[PDB]
Amino acid sequence: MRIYVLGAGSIGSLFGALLARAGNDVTLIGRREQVDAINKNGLHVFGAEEFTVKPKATIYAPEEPPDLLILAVKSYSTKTALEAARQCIGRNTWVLSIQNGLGNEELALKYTPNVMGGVTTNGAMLVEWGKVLWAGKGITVIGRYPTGRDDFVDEVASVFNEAGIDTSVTENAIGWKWAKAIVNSVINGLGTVLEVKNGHLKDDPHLEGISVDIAREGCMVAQQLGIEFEIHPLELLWDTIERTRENYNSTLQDIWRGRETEVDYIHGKIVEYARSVGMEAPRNELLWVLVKAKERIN
Amino acid sequence: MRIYVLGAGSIGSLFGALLARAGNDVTLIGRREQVDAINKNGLHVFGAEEFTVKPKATIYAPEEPPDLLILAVKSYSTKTALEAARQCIGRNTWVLSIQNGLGNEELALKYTPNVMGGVTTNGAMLVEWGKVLWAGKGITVIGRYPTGRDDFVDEVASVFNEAGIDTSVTENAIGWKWAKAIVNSVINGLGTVLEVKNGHLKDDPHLEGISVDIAREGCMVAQQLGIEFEIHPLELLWDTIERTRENYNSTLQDIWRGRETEVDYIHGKIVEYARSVGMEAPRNELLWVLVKAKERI
Ligand SMILES: NC(=O)c1ccc[n+]([C@@H]2O[C@H](COP(=O)([O-])OP(=O)(O)OC[C@H]3O[C@@H](n4cnc5c(N)ncnc54)[C@H](OP(=O)(O)O)[C@@H]3O)[C@@H](O)[C@H]2O)c1
Ligand SMILES: NC(=O)c1ccc[n+]([C@@H]2O[C@H](COP(=O)([O-])OP(=O)(O)OC[C@H]3O[C@@H](n4cnc5c(N)ncnc54)[C@H](OP(=O)(O)O)[C@@H]3O)[C@@H](O)[C@H]2O)c1
Repeated sequence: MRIYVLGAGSIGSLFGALLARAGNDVTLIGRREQVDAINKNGLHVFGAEEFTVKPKATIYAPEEPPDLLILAVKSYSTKTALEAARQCIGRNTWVLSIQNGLGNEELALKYTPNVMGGVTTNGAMLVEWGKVLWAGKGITVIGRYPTGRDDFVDEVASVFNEAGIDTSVTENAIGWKWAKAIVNSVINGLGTVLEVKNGHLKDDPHLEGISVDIAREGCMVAQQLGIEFEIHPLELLWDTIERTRENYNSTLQDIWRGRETEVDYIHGKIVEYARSVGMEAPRNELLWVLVKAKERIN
Repeated sequence: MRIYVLGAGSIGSLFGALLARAGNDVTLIGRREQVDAINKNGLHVFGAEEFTVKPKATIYAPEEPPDLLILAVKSYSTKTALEAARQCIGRNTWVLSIQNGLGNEELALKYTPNVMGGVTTNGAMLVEWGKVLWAGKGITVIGRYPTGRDDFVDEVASVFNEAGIDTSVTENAIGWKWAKAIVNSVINGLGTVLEVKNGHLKDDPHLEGISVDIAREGCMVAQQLGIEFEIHPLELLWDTIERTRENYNSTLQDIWRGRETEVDYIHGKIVEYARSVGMEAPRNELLWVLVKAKERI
């Protein structure tokens, strides 16, 4: 399958390399550092698995329409990225977002109805240009956005599974995006504010309870928007916490590296949609302000 | 006036020493290190003004009823303190609480109807046994709890004013306790969580806005309990913040020293009354949990 990965960062390089090993026509689109590093010494994956591939790398999305375009930039870069890559979106090109936060798929829908949403539990960290750490293996869930199904979605899931990417298909992708967003609101909120590992958030009974509170806030916001959940975000919350006990959340890491966070598209979007349906959602807003303010004092 | 000060800490030693200087019959009650320091070399005030007085000091409240008993312990000790000093509460003994948080005056009312609530903007810090730093001068507001007025309250205010304690009388003391409590919710919440100076909460526009949100949460909680405000708490909030820009809030200081905080009686009480009246205080609750989590870490 012809696959372009827009955003050759961590998870983009992971997915790109995994898809590259299987024999797929993979093109990575990213920074000039990443592109040069890959073009001269290849892309190296280490950790959960260790190998070296040589996918095509470039800073410009090729003017030749792929079968699949994977959005792998951070949420604050999506809209520009799409504009920078719209020349590659052909009539049958499907757009898959494996990003966190909300609104990415809706941004993708401005170019084509062929859009699918996705969430991955895989951990990836680009430690060096041309070098990515597969921190952990996890399940990936993709589906036609917002709901339903399509043969090509099944085919993408088949290519992924073949490629060693454990993938299942949902008919409620938007519910997964929102569930993941709520879990992320709790974890990337509290964990970042208190600067603790994820497991801590369940171990402290008060933190556990307030986690529950935040979660039901997000859930009520989602359900008033006519979004239901195949799997309730609390089960996904305690599961995710159980899988990442030894990990500091990605937002806290972003603050630590001096990087920009995605909370404008996590807590921010939840607050936005809440306001869009006449609600307010206090906890997500307070967490949003706190995290942004913490980021400001680098 | 005969005044026993229960809790010879910072503000207790400040008020106690000022009242002793004025010529009042003042007795300080606290931990012994303080008692021994005062009984052996006296009480030393430095900072805003500097002087030395030697009031009576003891660890147990004398069995002879004072005209006025001042609560200057931390909010988590009040109940206990009240039980340990209950023998001095006579028929004409008035109890004045200058503590932060809520419920102190209600705790005092279990011993006597002679209770007045008070809030002070004065800054005080016990740096050493027998020495207290007068960090800043501020107005003191007292009144018969919860509302109304009384001649002895006016008299206490007169004694305070003559003692160099800038003091005014209110007919809405509970409203003042709640205003100060809301302001403290905002400041000791945000300021402690982010580990920033008070002024910062206004320098960052976002922190300012969310401060407004928290403050009005507290205000709605206060409003369902039938409590109105003589002056709006938000005005008092920015007032306090500009007067204390270079200062880290008392809760953050406590956490830095590893001391216990009073947030159970600030955010905790607000949440408590909110749930008790069928409401929700999400911001105050979340801040409560965050701060309570931060002391352990
Ligand atoms: N990392 C993980 O393990 C993981 C796991 C699950 C989900 N996710 C989600 O996947 C998304 C990506 O995360 P990430 O960790 O991979 O961050 P990342 O390493 O920064 O990946 C984004 C890359 O895409 C680049 N980029 C942005 N706009 C571009 C454009 N028009 N053209 C080409 N490249 C562009 C970025 O460059 P610049 O930095 O210069 O903008 C960056 O190199 C996030 O939303 C994340 O929540 C990540
Ligand atoms: N510090 C200020 O500038 C200021 C200003 C306005 C309002 N306030 C409020 O006033 C209250 C206390 O302030 P603070 O700074 O003075 O605290 P503080 O320095 O800790 O003083 C409290 C003292 O009372 C002692 N104590 C507790 N129980 C006692 C008991 N039965 N008998 C005798 N002593 C007892 C405490 O001993 P232990 O520590 O061993 O328990 C402590 O020494 C708080 O509610 C505060 O919010 C303070």
